[PDB]
Amino acid sequence: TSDTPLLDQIHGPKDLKRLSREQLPALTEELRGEIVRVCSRGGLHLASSLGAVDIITALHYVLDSPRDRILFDVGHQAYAHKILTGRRDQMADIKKEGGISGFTKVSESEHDAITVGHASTSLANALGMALARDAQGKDFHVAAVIGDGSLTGGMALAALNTIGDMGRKMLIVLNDNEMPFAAMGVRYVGPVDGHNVQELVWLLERLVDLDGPTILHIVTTKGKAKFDPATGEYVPSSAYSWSAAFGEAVTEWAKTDPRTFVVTPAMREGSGLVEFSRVHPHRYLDVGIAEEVAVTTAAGMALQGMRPVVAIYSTFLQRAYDQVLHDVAIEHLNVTFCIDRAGIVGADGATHNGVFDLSFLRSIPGVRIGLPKDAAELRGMLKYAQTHDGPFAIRYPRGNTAQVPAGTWPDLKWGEWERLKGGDDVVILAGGKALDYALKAAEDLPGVGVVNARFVKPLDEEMLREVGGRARALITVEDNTVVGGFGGAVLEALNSMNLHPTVRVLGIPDEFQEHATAESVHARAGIDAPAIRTVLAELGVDVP
Amino acid sequence: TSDTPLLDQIHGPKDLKRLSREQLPALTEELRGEIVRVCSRGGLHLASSLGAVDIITALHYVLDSPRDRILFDVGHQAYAHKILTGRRDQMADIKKEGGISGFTKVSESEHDAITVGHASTSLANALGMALARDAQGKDFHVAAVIGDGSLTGGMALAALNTIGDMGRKMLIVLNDNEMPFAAMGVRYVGPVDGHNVQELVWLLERLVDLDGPTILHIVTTKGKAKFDPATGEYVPSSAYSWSAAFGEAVTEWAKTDPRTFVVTPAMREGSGLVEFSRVHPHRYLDVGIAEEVAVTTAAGMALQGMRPVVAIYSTFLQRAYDQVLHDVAIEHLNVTFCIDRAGIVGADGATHNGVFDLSFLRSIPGVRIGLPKDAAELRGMLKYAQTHDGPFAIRYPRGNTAQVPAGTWPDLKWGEWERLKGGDDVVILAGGKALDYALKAAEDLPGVGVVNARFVKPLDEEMLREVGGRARALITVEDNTVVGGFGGAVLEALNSMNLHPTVRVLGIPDEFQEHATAESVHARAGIDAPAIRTVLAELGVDVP
Ligand SMILES: CC(=O)c1sc(CCOP(=O)(O)OP(=O)(O)O)c(C)[n+]1Cc1cnc(C)nc1N
Ligand SMILES: CC(=O)c1sc(CCOP(=O)(O)OP(=O)(O)O)c(C)[n+]1Cc1cnc(C)nc1N
Ligand SMILES: [Mg+2]
Ligand SMILES: [Mg+2]
Ligand code: NA
Ligand code: NA
Repeated sequence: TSDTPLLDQIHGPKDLKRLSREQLPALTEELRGEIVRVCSRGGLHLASSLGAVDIITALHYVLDSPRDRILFDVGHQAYAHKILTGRRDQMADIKKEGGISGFTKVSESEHDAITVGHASTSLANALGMALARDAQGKDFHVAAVIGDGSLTGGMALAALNTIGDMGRKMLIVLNDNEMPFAAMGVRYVGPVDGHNVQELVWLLERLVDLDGPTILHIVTTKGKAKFDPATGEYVPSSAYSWSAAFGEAVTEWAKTDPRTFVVTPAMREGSGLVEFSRVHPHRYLDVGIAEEVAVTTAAGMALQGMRPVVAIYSTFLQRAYDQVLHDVAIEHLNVTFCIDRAGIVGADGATHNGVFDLSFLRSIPGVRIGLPKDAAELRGMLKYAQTHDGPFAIRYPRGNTAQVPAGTWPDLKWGEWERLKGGDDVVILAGGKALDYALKAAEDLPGVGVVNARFVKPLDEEMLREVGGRARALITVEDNTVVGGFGGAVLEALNSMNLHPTVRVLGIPDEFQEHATAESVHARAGIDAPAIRTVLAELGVDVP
Repeated sequence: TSDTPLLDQIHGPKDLKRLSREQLPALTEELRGEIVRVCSRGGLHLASSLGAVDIITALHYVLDSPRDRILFDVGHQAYAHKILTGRRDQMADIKKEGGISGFTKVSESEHDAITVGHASTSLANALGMALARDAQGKDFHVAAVIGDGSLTGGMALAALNTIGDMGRKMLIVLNDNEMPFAAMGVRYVGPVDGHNVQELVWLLERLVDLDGPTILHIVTTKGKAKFDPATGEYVPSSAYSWSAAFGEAVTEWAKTDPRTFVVTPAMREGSGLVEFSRVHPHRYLDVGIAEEVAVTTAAGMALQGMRPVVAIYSTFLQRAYDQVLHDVAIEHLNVTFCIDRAGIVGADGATHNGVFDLSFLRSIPGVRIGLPKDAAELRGMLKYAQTHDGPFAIRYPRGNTAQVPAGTWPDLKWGEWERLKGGDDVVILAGGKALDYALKAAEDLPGVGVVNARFVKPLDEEMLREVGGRARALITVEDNTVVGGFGGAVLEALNSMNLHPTVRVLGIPDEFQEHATAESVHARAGIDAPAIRTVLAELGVDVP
């Protein structure tokens, strides 16, 4: 009577092994149907997880998780893994607050061998587990599932070199859905049909106990209102994403400046560069999932007179920290960073929240940092960055902004804030996403000033000296960690001016933020409009 | 009458081309002699530069620098490059303050195509220059010299993938001195004799104008008081490097704790692990020049119950920022970081000064940060780190400390500072290298307290509340940038306690520090003993 008679009896991998191999194809058909029925919601990596159903079924049929360790790279392809490991009932609330993560998470289950979200980490983790295993006299199996895209990552390729050097027992499954390792010293098997679960089982049985590292190359298939040219995605009629504002802006700019060259690390759609790549094909570069290569290639362009734009998510820019510091900042090169997904991104959780860029970028000499309040101010920053010396970073959140007409290119002096609401008793300093909350919080409140602190590096020391000298209390708000971010920048400046007003630093706490909506995270962090109103009341302002 | 009749007439590459090819072997003999005579000083990469004399001679004989761009990876092997490009007279003062850099530097000469010091950047820079070249209608040559070691770096391997993808004109010389690229899509030539300058010229002439990227694989030879078991180097009889203190410490510790596993990214000697690798061969790992792999492999060990120790220089830890954040900190893993070369390192200049770790580590949740004042306190921190949950970082400078007897393992509570000199009027907060200056500065001065702020994360909030509440002024000193470091941490804590004393944040300015002794840099930065005395006088303390 049920659509999934086999899955209904499978509560874990030890129930899976009770089936016959001839029943595994029928199980893979149930798993694809289950993934579609429950995970056809918005913003779910449906195609990748569907493509990996057969390899995950065969791995759990052959190996003995949780004693055997199965590692997924990125982790977006492991919905069938979660379904087969006692989390079938939780798939309906995946990525929701209080539910299971969209990626594998060590805290979530003994079956999740690594916490992942960033790509290319599985191989180095697997090597560490294999080395620890041999240092403990144990012989459990270590297996890693890495896609063709993740394999291009630098830390995946380097780890391959070391894995072939140590010669320890481990299995690497290359999940290749885009339709050689002799110098590494690694056993190579394949390519084989990545959707033949019975054939996959046969192979894994006869590979998983061999000596030394092995790569099993499998081939799988990817996925077995108003239009937006930037992201190539249809959006609400009223919507206008920051990614789309950037895409339109840089597409316009490049029409008049042939020095502009846009580099992305395999995120053309997310960063909003679909239209750009078609209008300016001689000025668009995709370096794969290698943020390190994106920034240093841009530096090489800047050395030869170009004005490169690195489009990159805040969380991924973390991968290129040293390239920003060493390859860009030391010679003060003309690299512009347009940083999408700044701040809390929400449902993707701790591995993707970009709440650190105002901290690690700020400590790099010469790197200017700006936060636009709307699309016009984004274009002003982009125009300034593309026409002045040295590196500039422009960070904006995931979300929408007001659409601006073409040809809007204001002139702004970099480093100048702007007062948005009069008032000198309590003054709130906030830029970007935090500024939305601040204006909302102090909307009616007289004497509560609001300043668009749209530049984090440098600060507007003139306005901060004037405001800090006469304000009773200051409130800094940032979609960033409170440690070493915009709040710390204000305190460093005030102290060096020997100004000592009361200051309340509002931001993300020194704690990783689990998956949940950004509105929920900002409410619990204390930066949304009601929480700012609470701080205003603790400071003695009459709040309703 | 002169030892170098040929070199005496060579003031630049256009004079080199006037020679006959039969004179090039004699020139390479002059260049080796010149490098030995002038660069046989202390701490110079003599062997690497000697090994690359023939390839550098042939490249400059064939190419037309500065219009042609020759890129060196790391840059330690390019002494003959500097000699052939008008800097022969400056080799006597190389790495000295006011002299030329030990590596290539764009600011130094039009012949230095990239500023380097960290490894594996040449390939991505070369790709950017080649892309910029083609985007400008120009046809100059782009050539990169990368060693076998640098080629194992992740960003070198990933860049190789993209270089083979773009198919642009460029030459990569693999300088292989440690005695395959079909999937990349790159032309492969070699291996050839890397010391046959005439044969090298012949090849470069017939390769440098071909289409697409080419790899020229050459084979070269590496280098054509009391003993210290840690670094394997003889040192002054009274000396005792921090690297040697760490090596002895972890060698002792691992004898009693089999969970301890030491990972280094190809810096066994510098980190002081020569003896360790011989006493504990089943607990020592070398991952090549891949800091990214070192940290994530350690995370994989920590997931399997081990207590890994990542030994790594502060400047190189910058390469593993995201791996510390994403792979270690998110699940609060038991990874201990022993961070050598913390602070200003001196003669190696801007590419090596480790003055950022107290800033980028501090913004990562759960990462504890300690600064030992001597070897006993280092062992106390190492013992604490290896027996408590979560990640810990321990940073120490290049330099010497007092030698401690074996079996010294004090118990310290992590997060507790210690008052070293009484006094409550002005209190100086300083740890590690900065604490040496502070104790020196306030040695005789009564009422000037000195606190060993040996923990940056967390701060000793109890002592800081007491001291900040009653002190007239505070002075924070750190061998770190003043932006977001220990000074900012103190200000963030004081502000959240609503304590507003006068504070002077002393540290490295928000500017890269050129090559010079650490004593000179600290004097100009304002953290040495006389500069602290100057700050004490500006605060009203009677100073001699
Ligand atoms: C989920 C996410 O954020 C993904 S999934 C993905 C492509 C992976 O390709 P692969 O072949 O490995 O798998 P496939 O798409 O299923 O075929 C990227 C670039 N990203 C973004 C990204 C960017 N950069 C880094 C360091 N990590 C991630 N996860
Ligand atoms: C100079 C310096 O700091 C060197 S030279 C070197 C070995 C390079 O091997 P290669 O084969 O490329 O050249 P060779 O030794 O001459 O044979 C290392 C690891 N380091 C330290 C180091 C560590 N990590 C990084 C990112 N960069 C550097 N420069
Ligand atoms: Mg793929
Ligand atoms: Mg070498
Ligand atoms: Na610029
Ligand atoms: Na620990």
